Amino acid sequence: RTLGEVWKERLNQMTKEEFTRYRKEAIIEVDRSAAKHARKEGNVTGGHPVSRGTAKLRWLVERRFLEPVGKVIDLGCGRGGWCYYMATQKRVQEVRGYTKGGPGHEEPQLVQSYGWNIVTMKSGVDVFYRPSECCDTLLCDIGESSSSAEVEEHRTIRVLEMVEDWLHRGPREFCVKVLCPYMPKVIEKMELLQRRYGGGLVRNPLSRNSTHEMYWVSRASGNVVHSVNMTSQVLLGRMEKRTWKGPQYEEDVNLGSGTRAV
Ligand SMILES: Nc1ncnc2c1ncn2[C@@H]1O[C@H](CSCC[C@H](N)C(=O)O)[C@@H](O)[C@H]1O
Repeated sequence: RTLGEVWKERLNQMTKEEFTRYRKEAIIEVDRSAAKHARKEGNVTGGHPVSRGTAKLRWLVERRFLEPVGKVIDLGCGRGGWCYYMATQKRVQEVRGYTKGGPGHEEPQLVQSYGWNIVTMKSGVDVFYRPSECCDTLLCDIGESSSSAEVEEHRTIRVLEMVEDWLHRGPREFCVKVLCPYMPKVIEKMELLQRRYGGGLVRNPLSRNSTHEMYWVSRASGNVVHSVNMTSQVLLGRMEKRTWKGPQYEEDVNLGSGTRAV
């Protein structure tokens, strides 16, 4: 049994109240309050991000785990927090996103933060059937969670196979969400995917403890197994913390407004 597995066995035996407590413990969280009430007054020029997403992506680019350049393609962009954010990046001159859409899933939200003009979001597109395009930096935040790990291991290997095909950039940029990185199939796939496209797994501190996801980013490295086991330790440790502090709230990002020339 991998340490990630005991982590799932444990998680699933918790209660609603202990569950809801565990997930947001000691993690970093942004204050959505402002954006929430900006949406109501129909304020699409406040510079407010459309989701908790953008903030997650920023934390990553800001540590230099990647450097978004040229045409940007986003897989499963939902509201568009990764797209609106990229449109505020120096070397990015076009953002394109694709999402499921339809009942149950989100629909891209059209706002006017800094650079919106450069982004095009198309909904009603199931990425697992869509043939590949050319992009300088690719992104993907897909991974439908389940109470079963065998199931996560699959939905992941699928995504990974869906990604490797879009991977025909050059010494390019990418950030891809890995739903279940602890099951052997995903570790064998990663190990190999690493040998071809470099990069590495990264646990994003903005994630909730109720998920073992990690981000394979082009500008990172490190023995995969090692990378995923360290995290498991963390998630396992946050369950037995005698003293419980809630989540730490950092300020939510502000993209600005207006358009970017030409
Ligand atoms: N096959 C598929 N194709 C496209 N999007 C998919 C998909 N399966 C799941 N998704 C999408 O996965 C998204 C994960 S949420 C990602 C949120 C995004 N970074 C933001 O900032 O808003 C959901 O919005 C869902 O619609």
